[PDB]
Amino acid sequence: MVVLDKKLLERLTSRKVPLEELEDMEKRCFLSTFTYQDAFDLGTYIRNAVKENFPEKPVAIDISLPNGHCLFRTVTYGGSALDNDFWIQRKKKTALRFGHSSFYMGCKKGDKTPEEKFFVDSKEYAFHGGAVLIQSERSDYPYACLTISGLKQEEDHLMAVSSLIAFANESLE
Amino acid sequence: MVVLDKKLLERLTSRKVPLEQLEDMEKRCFLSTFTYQDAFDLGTYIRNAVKENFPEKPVAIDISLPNGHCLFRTVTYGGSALDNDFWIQRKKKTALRFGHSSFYMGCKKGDKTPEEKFFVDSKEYAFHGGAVLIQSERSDYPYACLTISGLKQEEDHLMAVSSLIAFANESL
Amino acid sequence: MVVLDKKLLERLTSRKTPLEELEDMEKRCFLSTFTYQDAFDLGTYIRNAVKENFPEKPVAIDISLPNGHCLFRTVTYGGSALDNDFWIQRKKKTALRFGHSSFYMGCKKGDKTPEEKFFVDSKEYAFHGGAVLIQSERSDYPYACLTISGLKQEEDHLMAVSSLIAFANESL
Amino acid sequence: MVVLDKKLLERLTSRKTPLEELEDMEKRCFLSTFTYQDAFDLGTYIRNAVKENFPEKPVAIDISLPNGHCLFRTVTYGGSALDNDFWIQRKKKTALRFGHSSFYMGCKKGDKTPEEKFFVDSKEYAFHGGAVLIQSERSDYPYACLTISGLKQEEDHLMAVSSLIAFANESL
Amino acid sequence: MVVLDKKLLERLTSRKVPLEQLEDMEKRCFLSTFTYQDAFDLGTYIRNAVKENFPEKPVAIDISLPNGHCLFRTVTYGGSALDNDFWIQRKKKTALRFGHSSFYMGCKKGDKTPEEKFFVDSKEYAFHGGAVLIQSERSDYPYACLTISGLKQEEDHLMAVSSLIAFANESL
Amino acid sequence: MVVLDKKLLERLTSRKVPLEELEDMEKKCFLSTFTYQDAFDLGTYIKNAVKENFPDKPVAIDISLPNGHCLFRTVTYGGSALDNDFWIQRKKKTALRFGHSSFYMGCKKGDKTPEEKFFVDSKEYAFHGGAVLIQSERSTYPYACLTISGLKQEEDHLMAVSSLIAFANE
Amino acid sequence: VVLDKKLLERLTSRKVPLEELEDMEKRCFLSTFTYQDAFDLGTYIRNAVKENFPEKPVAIDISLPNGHCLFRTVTYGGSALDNDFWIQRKKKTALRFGHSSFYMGCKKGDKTPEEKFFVDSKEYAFHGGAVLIQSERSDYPYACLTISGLKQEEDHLMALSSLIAFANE
Amino acid sequence: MVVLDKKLLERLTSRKVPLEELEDMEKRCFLSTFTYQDAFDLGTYIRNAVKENFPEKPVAIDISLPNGHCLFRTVTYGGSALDNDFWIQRKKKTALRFGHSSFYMGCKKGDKTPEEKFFVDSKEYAFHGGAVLIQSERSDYPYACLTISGLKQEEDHLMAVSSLIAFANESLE
Amino acid sequence: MVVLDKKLLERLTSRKVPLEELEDMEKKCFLSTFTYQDAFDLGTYIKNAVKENFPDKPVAIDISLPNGHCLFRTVTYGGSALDNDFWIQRKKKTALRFGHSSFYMGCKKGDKTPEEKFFVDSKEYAFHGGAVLIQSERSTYPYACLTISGLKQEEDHLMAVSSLIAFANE
Amino acid sequence: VVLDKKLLERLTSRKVPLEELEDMEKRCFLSTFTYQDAFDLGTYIRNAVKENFPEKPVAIDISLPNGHCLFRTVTYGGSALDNDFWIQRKKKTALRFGHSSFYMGCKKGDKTPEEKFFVDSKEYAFHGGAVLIQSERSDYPYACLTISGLKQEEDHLMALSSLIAFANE
Repeated sequence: MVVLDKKLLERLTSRKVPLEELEDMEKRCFLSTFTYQDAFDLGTYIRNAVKENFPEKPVAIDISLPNGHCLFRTVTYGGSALDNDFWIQRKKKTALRFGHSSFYMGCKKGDKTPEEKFFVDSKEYAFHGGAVLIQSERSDYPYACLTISGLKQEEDHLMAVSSLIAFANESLE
Repeated sequence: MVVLDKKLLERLTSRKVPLEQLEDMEKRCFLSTFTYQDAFDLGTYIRNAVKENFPEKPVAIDISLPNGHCLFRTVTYGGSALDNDFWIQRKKKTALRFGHSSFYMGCKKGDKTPEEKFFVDSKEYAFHGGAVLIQSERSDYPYACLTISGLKQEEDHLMAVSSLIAFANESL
Repeated sequence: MVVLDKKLLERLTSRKTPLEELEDMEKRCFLSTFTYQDAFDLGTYIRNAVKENFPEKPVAIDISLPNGHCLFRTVTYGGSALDNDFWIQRKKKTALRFGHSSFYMGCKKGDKTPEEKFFVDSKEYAFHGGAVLIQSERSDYPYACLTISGLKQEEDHLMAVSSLIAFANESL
Repeated sequence: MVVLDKKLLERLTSRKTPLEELEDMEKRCFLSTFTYQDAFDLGTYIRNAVKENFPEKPVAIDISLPNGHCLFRTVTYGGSALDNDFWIQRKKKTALRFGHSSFYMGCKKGDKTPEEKFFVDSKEYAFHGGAVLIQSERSDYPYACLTISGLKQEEDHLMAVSSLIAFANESL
Repeated sequence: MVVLDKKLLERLTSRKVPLEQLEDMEKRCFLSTFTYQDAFDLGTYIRNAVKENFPEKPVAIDISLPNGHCLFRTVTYGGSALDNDFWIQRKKKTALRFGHSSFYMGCKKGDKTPEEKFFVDSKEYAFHGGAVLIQSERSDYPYACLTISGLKQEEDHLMAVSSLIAFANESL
Repeated sequence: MVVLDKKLLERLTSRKVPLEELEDMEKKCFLSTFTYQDAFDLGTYIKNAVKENFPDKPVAIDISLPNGHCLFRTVTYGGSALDNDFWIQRKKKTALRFGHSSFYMGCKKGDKTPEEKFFVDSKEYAFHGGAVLIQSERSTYPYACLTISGLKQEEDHLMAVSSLIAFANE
Repeated sequence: VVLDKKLLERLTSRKVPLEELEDMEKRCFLSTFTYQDAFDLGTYIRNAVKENFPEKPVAIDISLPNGHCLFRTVTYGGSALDNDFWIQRKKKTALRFGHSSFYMGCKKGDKTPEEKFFVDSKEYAFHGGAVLIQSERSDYPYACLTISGLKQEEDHLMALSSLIAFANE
Repeated sequence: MVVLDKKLLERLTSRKVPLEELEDMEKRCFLSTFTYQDAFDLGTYIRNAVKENFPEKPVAIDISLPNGHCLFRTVTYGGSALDNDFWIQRKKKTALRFGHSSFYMGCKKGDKTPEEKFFVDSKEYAFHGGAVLIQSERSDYPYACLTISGLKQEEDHLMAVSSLIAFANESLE
Repeated sequence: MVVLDKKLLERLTSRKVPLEELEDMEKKCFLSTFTYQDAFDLGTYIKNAVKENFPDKPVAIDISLPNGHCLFRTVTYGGSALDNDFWIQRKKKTALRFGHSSFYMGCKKGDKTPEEKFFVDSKEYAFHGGAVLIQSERSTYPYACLTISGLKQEEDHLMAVSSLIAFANE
Repeated sequence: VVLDKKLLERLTSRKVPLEELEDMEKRCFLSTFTYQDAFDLGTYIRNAVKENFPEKPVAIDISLPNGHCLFRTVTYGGSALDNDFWIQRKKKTALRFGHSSFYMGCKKGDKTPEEKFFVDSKEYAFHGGAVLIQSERSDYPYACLTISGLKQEEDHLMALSSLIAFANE
């Protein structure tokens, strides 16, 4: 069970969550162990949560390692399409490269475009919301990347972070 | 529940099995529906299957549309890796292009290089087995392609065909 | 022997038709039974249609699978050129990557460049009407794509959509 | 409603037909008046022909200009795949670059690799029968190309050649 | 003997001339034959023409098939250069693709970038004039393309159309 | 602090590749924590280590992360060249791409890499030794990759294996 | 090693003219440059950056003009692959153009690297932090030194200082 | 009027014209002036000669500068095809790159292939006969390259050289 | 031996680009013979020349042939960089591709090269000065190309023009 | 400068072992390397090659490890663009691998540059004639010197000698 804070959303949708706050949310998403089964569980957990909060809306979910090995992929409602896979690669590439969520990086972009800010092709990179690194307690560097696509940007980002914290907080057992 | 005919596996392993036989199995793997949910059901079904039959073998499972859109992906156990992804892409590519299992296609060709017989890169197309198209009842053209990787090629292929036909065989 | 609602064609040209209504029309373009023969019937059928409603106009008509395999291609009158082939590629490539027709996607774009909104090379992808997905009843995913080029963008779209829906009543 | 000389088809398969005789046959494949409508008539005509002489065989049939613009494409039966599209490309690309059919050029090659004799990427160019230039009376240079794929190489060639010559008598 | 209507040139220069006018001239440039010799005759004819009308202007003249095969090339005077070749390739490319003079195509589009209106590179396609297709009497599709370079674009185009029609106008 | 086992080096240097053993050696190389400081402490540790054992021979040490981010790079004497960069890159990519070390994978083949066995281009992927994955007690996937270049491939590998297991314990 | 806050602001304000920059830059050189020199140089810059910038992830690189990499390290957590891209893009500028990244950024002024200098922005950075290590007895650089993660002017000044400060041995 | 020495041919066709002899033929092909008109004249001269010696055989003739600017191109009998243009570029590239005729270089190849002898792609290069540099009295470096394609290799090479010497020897006026 | 004409340099350095004059200056640069020795004598001649006039400034001189074969290359002081290679390459390609010098062509444009005026990529082709075609009394096409880099573009061009006409006469 | 015909045959016969090669090679170095040094070196090698090889077109190149070209010339008529390709392909080997082209050719033995060393033959030559100019006071080369057109072993030996012979000034 995952609930999206609605005032945190819309305070995202309307901008003006400070970067240092965003980074604080992100750094809260970390896991103790990361196991092939962990990836499956978390992936399905997110899939269920998205189906719950957003019925009838198609969403693609991805968990991949920093080298690209894909562990989990699903599609939630089936209005999805190949373009989802492009967003997934594109957001994921940003998150893995810069070490922050792809929402955060869009925020640090503001206006001014990926090309002239970070000197990267925007066909390759995607500064919209859905990518969030899966952090590791004890590793200083991410286990993997979690990526959501097909909701409004702020939702993709908040679903990832929320699910990632909710999940991590059920290993309170 | 999916059990592999041990007879058929050893046959396949020895390349004992004629193309018209191959195609006949493959022509049997078909669904009347294929929704986004069918995808997820089918993928976890196989995931269970591979893990019951081959515990402690890391195996990669894909379901994609012919256009490349990935509906489902999973890893069956620890010790999977990149190059499971390459193999999945390379098998799938061969299967969707040629209209038969990547395994059938390896049966065809045998001992000639891919570059020689089909005029293809082989860094690009894989001719080992494990990629089985998902056929549609109402259409001459496949719904999707199911691709397994990480077992022996005859097993990646068998697991594919068996569980695909097993899954198809559950309906009311 | 099909008819284009002059009012509708106009309701498109001024972009007065909301997305959910475009999807309405589109979702209704689907067939039971897609085969090689349905492809050819549909193509001949649209060929004739366009020729009867647009007699001196050089139109290109294509039917292709989501993996790009081409079932049907023709030109209607004598003024077609290689550029049509590019338009068909570009239009079809959009319809398949995105859930919807190239016209629907043209609309979702507005005055922003494809590069800017959807982040694609516009040399690679078209946003102009005339590519329409052929839906499967009970599959969630399209059988194939239908693409028309050389009429006015709103006419390309509507001839495609009208033809599928009309062809769909070929039920005997 | 056309007929393949069983003896001739055999005289091809064993390569007993000298080049100048292949050119003989070929030089005789030509039309007065090439239009959009002749393209479609020729394509439908060959479609029917192949279907009547090869009923369960999945054949792809193409007509394209020398600049690549495609006038006609179809598949005959239900087993065609993207690989056919590649064969058509590759066969057609040879016929156009070189003065002659892809079969004629296959013959001129023998056991040498295309890379070795003609110095081309065989992934790019086919030497297998089934691409035949549509000649112009009084032009020195072909109207367009005709390509057939999916029969046996010698059958692909001969159906194309037989069809052009036979179609050519459509004179009224 | 080829004289340019000085009226028509100044018109063209001022973009005074409607597309249907343009196409009408262009539709008139056609041969009943086009042999290898026709090519050489036509090319030297133009070569003479450009050099009588524009002495001491270096001008490049091409005749190629739509497939890229060069039948004829010459340089009319000293001070020609590479980039005459680029211009020739770029004009020819536009013309063969779009089915009209490279000049017509520049009339169409005017003030929009090529990338904007036709979705093309423009390092690749040129929209200045001077490339005129050579039409065939018996065919909807062009024999070849004639391309001139090194004058004012309206002249490269005019010289092209005039001498093409003049040449066509000599027969017994 | 870390010492080679010349006997095992012998077994490596010819035939004893049983791969259960090579795997068992590799699964044995892991850290409980991985930090920026950890990567510098280890890279330094291995520098000193090869400078003791192989005093006069130029050798390159690198630790990077599965996504290619390079945390540490050094070299132990003059006469190292750009070709070391290519070796590191090349054998790292192998180790990162397959589940295993380079040299485990080299052992797993007596054939052409460029499309006999694994269908990858040899120019891109190196099947000699020197790349070893740093593992994670808590994860079934690796922290980073350690790669050494410029000794014999067996020695490149063993130093990597030995120094990792060493650094781990003490 | 500590950065002169006046200089650093002068850099930031872009009131330090090219000849001065050149002068500071021309001043960074060595008598010996060896495999060990490089280590000595690299480490020494590392704790320096740790000292002056305790919270900040920073990647430090010493490479030869042919690309062969002698030293690489990161000073703290929070480093990413984009650091590597900056090291490449800044260093490429210095080795190609004969001055520091910072220098060329000044010389660039408001214009785009494509329009001035005619190069790809994606491939060539002008932010400073790359500073050519120089040789006495030679007209041409030993190697390049590159620092990234400190924003712009302190990337450059930390580099230049610790080169001079190392050069007095 | 150009006559192909038949014993020189066939002593070409069968190999065993020494390289140093070939080079001697080649160095005989040079011009005093090279003018746009010269290119046209020589190009047509060759075209006529080929039509004479080889009626009914299609041959493509090319004269280009070392930077690639094409001055003359024709096609003799019209059985020609695009593949001619490929041979023309390919042979021409060899001649211009190595400074000898493309026949000579095929001879210096012998067996053993362009790839492992000269480290060049043979799709790009073409060590068959028809390319011959147009030399300059006083320039030490070629005016241009002359290229013939579509006869037997030795013929392409001998037609070029013969025509190039015949032509140069009519400026004996 | 060769001296600049600071007055013409003035006319160049701003407005006097009439192009008939620039062409007339260029047609004037030719040699009656061109040899391997000629190319070395000239390259040396120009080295000395700029070392006199512009004593302390780094400058690169190159003569190559229309097909890109490089006969002579030098540089006149320290502080020349790889970027000089790119300039030489870039402005040579322009001069070799169009009928004219770079700077004649630069004058012929107040617009974007990369596809406003000439449709070529600026990264590939340089429209500043310093490239001048060496001509041939006997041919309507050029022997080779002379290109100088590292002064102001006007000076790069004039040195090239002046030294060529000089070398020609004496 | 004149080539020892015994040595040259030893090179040709491939009886000179790597450590020896290294030794000759390690022996070629300089105290100063400047823009003028490079000219002095380059010209000096040119007449040398003219002397020992009066009929033979030969291209001589001095380049920095980043590719920046200080000296280029040809010694006679009969040069071609393929000389330039050899200069590139040989020099690329030397700068990448830390030894001479000739050296690496020996170390290559009968195997293909693809199968040993894992590189493109089209991009990397092993024929010798490229010889790294070395620095005293440094572990890493000043620049590369490359000679082409003399076949194989005399390309290499002319290079090595005239480096040593120049190094005694």
